[PDB]
Amino acid sequence: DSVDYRKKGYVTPVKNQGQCGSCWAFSSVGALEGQLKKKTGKLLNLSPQNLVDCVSENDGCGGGYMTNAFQYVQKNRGIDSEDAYPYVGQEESCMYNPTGKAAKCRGYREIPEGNEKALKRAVARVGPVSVAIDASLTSFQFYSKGVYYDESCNSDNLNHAVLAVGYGIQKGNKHWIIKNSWGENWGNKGYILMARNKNNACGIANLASFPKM
Ligand SMILES: *C(#N)N([C])[N]C(=O)OC([C])([C])[C]
Repeated sequence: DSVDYRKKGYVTPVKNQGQCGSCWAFSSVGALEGQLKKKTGKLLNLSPQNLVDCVSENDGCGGGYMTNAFQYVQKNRGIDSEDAYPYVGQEESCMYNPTGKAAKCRGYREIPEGNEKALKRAVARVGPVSVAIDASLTSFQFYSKGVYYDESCNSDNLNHAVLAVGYGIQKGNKHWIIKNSWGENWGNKGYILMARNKNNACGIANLASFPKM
């Protein structure tokens, strides 16, 4: 009962959003990229700047929703690749070019709020899913190994978007395999295993969605 899309070729390298609040842009590209591998047999790095700069419904470097982002790609008839529209770290004039198009999107599906069971099915039958979490605890910052669980995690204090690229079981503790966007040094090679089926810890299942490519 398990999957790690990292061995599946469903996930690109770990990126570093730096000092821009565009975690939501990385989250969405991950999902789009997982769905690209899924459909065509290969992937590439998609463009979060394109999202930072062009998702008007989002707040650029000041936060945003991946739902808005999936919808943008669809309405926009695509999104660029990393090469065509490169991450710069700050919000700028939308510079989208149809020549860079490297993924399409034709809608999205939100997971019923808080239903971890359903998120486990979407990860299984769909792929890497976009989720959001409380990442404000210190324990999270210094996360290194093992299965992250902290009692002060507030599922009502959502403040960071990430990516669920799998789920498994370690030494008897169930887990979500989470790709973050703080660089590959952060956590464990840029990843953190976050408790699963533990009362929706950190709100892992409160804001989960995915694109329909
Ligand atoms: C990232 N980085 N941003 C700032 N966080 C974020 O957008 O969190 C919500 C709004 C919950 C998606």
